[PDB]
Amino acid sequence: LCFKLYAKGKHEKKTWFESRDFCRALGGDLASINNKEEQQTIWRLITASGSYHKLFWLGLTYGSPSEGFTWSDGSPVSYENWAYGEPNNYQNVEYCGELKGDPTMSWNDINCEHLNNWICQI
Ligand SMILES: CO[C@H]1O[C@H](CO)[C@@H](O)[C@H](O)[C@H]1NC(C)=O
Ligand SMILES: [Ca+2]
Repeated sequence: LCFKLYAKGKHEKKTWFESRDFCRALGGDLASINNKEEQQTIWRLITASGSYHKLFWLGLTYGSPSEGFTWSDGSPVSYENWAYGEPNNYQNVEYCGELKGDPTMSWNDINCEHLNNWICQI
């Protein structure tokens, strides 16, 4: 699968659901990061674009209470790269996952209605 960053204007950021709909409209989905190689591919997209210091929606979304986090594309949640202390469901409203687009490439759970950049896979 091919990944593509979407870090548009400051008023072009999207909720998790709007970002998923955008990627699905292209025939793909929000990106799942399934291993270190896919993580490095995305990091290199960030360096190539110069889109540093940005947060991006990934396909991480909470399933049932039993399952916890899932990938929107159905991939197994095997590889994980949560930031230390995450996921923390801060204030009980954080059911989607974002990438901090810095060298750590770490994940954080946040409120799905937050406006973020996003990464598609196609
Ligand atoms: C203060 O909360 C923020 O930072 C913590 C980690 O310190 C994060 O866990 C938390 O998700 C994040 N919330 C938002 C809206 O970005
Ligand atoms: Ca969090």
